[PDB]
Amino acid sequence: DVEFDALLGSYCNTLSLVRFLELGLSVACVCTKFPELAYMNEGRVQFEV
Amino acid sequence: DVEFDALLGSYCNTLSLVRFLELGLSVACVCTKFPELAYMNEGRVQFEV
Repeated sequence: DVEFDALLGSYCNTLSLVRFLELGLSVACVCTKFPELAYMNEGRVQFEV
Repeated sequence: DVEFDALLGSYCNTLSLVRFLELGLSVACVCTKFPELAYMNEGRVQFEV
């Protein structure tokens, strides 16, 4: 008598990464990284027409 | 805690200046400059058919 229990394969997954600069919705924003946002209070962006 | 509040930008526009001459309306009129319209009394154009 011989009886075994095999393992016939093991399948993994590749997590995928989106950059958000690589997509189309990035046109809709002017991104600038401001490292002092944490140290800030109130931002103003002023207009004259 | 060090804080600030920033002016993050200032935007202006350009008031755009149109000339009656770059138009298609100007084909519907003969335009002449007549600095003495002030001193005129009655102008007349006369026709013969």
